[PDB]
Amino acid sequence: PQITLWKRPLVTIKIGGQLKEALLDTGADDTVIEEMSLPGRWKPKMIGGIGGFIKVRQYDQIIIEIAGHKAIGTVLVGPTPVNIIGRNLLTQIGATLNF
Amino acid sequence: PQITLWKRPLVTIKIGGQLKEALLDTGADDTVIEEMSLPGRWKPKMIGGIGGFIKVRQYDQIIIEIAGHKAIGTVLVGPTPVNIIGRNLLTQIGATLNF
Ligand SMILES: CC(C)CN(C[C@@H](O)[C@H](Cc1ccccc1)NC(=O)O[C@H]1CCOC1)S(=O)(=O)c1ccc(N)cc1
Ligand SMILES: [Cl-]
Ligand SMILES: [Cl-]
Ligand SMILES: [Cl-]
Ligand code: NA
Repeated sequence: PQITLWKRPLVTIKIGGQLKEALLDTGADDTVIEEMSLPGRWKPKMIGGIGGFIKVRQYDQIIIEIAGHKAIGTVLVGPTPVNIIGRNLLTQIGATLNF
Repeated sequence: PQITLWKRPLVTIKIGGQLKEALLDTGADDTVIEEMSLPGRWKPKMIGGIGGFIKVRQYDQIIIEIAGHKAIGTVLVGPTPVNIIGRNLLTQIGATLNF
């Protein structure tokens, strides 16, 4: 679709067999989701921005369906205020910002 | 333009006669720029980011150019990792997400 920016660009995602609402975020390097279980290995990471940093778990090679479009990549998991689809997965669904 | 997301969507902005680099950030409700001098009165605002809520200064009706596109709107000033062009100004310039 073409999504305007009058309101937050929220979509439904499917991750880890769960449905979640998430923000399509061109300002986020990497996808970060609220606490949930994911399979496989992980390693700790710190990410930061407005308000400072949080500690997350980095899981690689995770499949997320994003508004009906499947994509695989790294998913960070931790105490994010909002679920965020970042550039690492936006690229895979062919998302662009147009003006 | 059509901006892909393989790298950060950084553009040049012009504010206060000066060129600066800024990030086109669909996950940011608001535009926030690093400390600088802007004209007029300001009002307080709280904004939330990944690490928590912070206080910033809100300036209204500020002239700003974004990638050559003229805008006039609200600019926040405060402790910010990067200059952020958020949805208030992305909407002005006609930016949409597309996939
Ligand atoms: C600040 C940018 C440069 C980076 N962030 C993305 C931003 O879109 C961020 C997303 C968000 C929205 C609402 C609550 C919390 C976070 N919005 C944001 O702070 O909105 C403020 C600034 C003005 O308007 C309000 S991030 O969340 O720190 C981040 C960092 C690393 C990763 N991998 C993922 C996310
Ligand atoms: Cl990735
Ligand atoms: Cl591409
Ligand atoms: Cl505005
Ligand atoms: Na993995």
